[PDB]
Amino acid sequence: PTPVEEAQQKTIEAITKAINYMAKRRIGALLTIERDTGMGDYIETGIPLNAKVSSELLINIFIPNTPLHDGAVIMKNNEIAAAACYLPLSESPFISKELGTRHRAAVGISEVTDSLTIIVSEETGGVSVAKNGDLHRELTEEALKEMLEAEFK
Amino acid sequence: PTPVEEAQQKTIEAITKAINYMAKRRIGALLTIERDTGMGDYIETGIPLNAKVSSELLINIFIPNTPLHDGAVIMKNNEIAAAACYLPLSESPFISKELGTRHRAAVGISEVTDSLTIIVSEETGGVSVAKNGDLHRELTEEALKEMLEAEF
Ligand SMILES: O=C1CCc2ccccc2N1
Ligand SMILES: O=C1CCc2ccccc2N1
Ligand SMILES: [Mg+2]
Repeated sequence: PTPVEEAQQKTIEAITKAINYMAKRRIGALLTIERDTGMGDYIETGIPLNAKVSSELLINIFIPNTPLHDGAVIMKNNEIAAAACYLPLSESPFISKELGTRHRAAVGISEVTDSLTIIVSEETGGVSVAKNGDLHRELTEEALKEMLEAEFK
Repeated sequence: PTPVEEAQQKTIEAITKAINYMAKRRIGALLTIERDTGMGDYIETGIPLNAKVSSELLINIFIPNTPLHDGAVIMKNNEIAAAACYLPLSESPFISKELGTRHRAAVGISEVTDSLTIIVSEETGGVSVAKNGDLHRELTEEALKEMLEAEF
């Protein structure tokens, strides 16, 4: 592997480890990975971090009833750009009706960007991904990893 | 004021807001501010963040029973360099016997650096500072802010 490839895999591993912990504890989480469409306008609504990715920091951000847990983490250029960011709520009538604003925010940003958003449900610990206006629900660890690898390829 | 001075004031405001929040809730915390003696050896023992300072991130770091809460946060200027860092434990006999490892780690790093370390006690909520081998306990909000402003 090359340095860039090793860094991308390290980030994927850090994300999957954090998602796994939050799924087990049913910690709600919203993590958007910026791609070609710039999301500076949304990054600026949150608390600036520009931090190195780690599973530890991702977990610490989303602990319930803490300053940073409300809103989205947005990643950009292999860093955590900001936390507690606003994302637009989808008005799509085709999202499962049992899901709340976290999933609607993920779908909403995916309607106006090429980003990939990961959601952990606080009700079930289920893991889903929003891209292109669609929500892919009930993902296994292997399925999330495949989506992250496809996105970065 | 220069941009450097304004940035320093924002970082002091972030630190004091976080310390005040944690003291009221008995959230133990250990926060070392690097000065002219470089702390790279200790930064490298923790989880790298290299993050912009905010009161929110400082609070989130120290929440009990989380990955980042055990060990020291080390700050470099206006960044949180790393969390969950090792610091050496002082053997000074002038550390109150009831105090635990966070206070002994703070005095310990203060004996081999010119850093300023802030400690929040999870037992009492008391705020203390270690500097040059001495621990100063039970600081008021005003006293802590004045110490930080004097440190910059
Ligand atoms: O209030 C709280 C604090 C801690 C926590 C951890 C994991 C899931 C839910 C909670 N709720
Ligand atoms: O992406 C992921 C992360 C790990 C995980 C654990 C348990 C159920 C589903 C998942 N999916
Ligand atoms: Mg006194």
